[PDB]
Amino acid sequence: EIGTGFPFDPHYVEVLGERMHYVDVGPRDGTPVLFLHGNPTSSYLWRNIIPHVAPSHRCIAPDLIGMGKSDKPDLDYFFDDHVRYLDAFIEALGLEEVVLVIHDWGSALGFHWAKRNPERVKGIACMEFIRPIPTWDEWPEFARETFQAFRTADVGRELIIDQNAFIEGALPKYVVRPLTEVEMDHYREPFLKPVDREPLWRFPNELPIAGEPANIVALVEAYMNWLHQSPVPKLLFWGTPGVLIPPAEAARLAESLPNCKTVDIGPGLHYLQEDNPDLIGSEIARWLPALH
Ligand SMILES: [Cl-]
Ligand SMILES: [Cl-]
Ligand SMILES: [Cl-]
Ligand SMILES: [Cl-]
Ligand SMILES: [Mg+2]
Ligand SMILES: [Mg+2]
Repeated sequence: EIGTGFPFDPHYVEVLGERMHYVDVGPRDGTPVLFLHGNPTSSYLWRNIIPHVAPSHRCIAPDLIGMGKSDKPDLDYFFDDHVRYLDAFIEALGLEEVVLVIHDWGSALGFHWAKRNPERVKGIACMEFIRPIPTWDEWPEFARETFQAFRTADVGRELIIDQNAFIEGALPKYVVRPLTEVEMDHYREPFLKPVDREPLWRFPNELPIAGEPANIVALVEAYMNWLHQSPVPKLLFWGTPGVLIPPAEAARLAESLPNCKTVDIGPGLHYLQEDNPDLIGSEIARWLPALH
């Protein structure tokens, strides 16, 4: 069975007046591997991947502001909020060079950080990452009505805030295998209080779909252009049918992105880490020393 435990000691750092939680395991020095979750997850998402990497490399996995075990400031939780807190987290830990391992909004954060700090990114492993979705036509049908409703005034907050639809609905609907109740309870814990679900609602409203919001579309286009022109080593995991990165997109990217390896994980929708963590972890571990 895929592991349900979270056997990592909590670490905390004060960031912009707020405490942020992170995992910090493996060697205490050397290039760290920075794992960035997205919506509506936490460092828990990486629990079965980190043990493959920690034998060789320091592993750092923060909980984004307002998520996981991190503090809950009264923010609007726009992408720019997350940018500010993650930038300040990285500086608070004194990180210099990093390897990024990124997913969903963690990928938007990671790629955006890399474009702005290109000399400090030694490699990027990514999966089910955020790219511009030019039309609803390209958003897979099985999840389209949901995300459209998430992005609709009043309806979206009833679903995500009042009814916890991101946790109880979208999350398990984006894993091919069934999540267990222990796993669901780990994902539920930060969000037992409805008001605390603001990040979960703002995130889908930030997705670059059909040209809006235009500032996020621009930001994401900018880092995708950066990624097409960067020689940084890249490792792209993909599943079938996928969500953000369908198989045909993964194959196009394998050709268009420089120095890119693609790994097929088999069945997968969005949270690929919950369907095939062993292959993702073992392949990252095999790939890291090649960043040499
Ligand atoms: Cl596992
Ligand atoms: Cl546990
Ligand atoms: Cl609203
Ligand atoms: Cl398959
Ligand atoms: Mg404070
Ligand atoms: Mg809207």
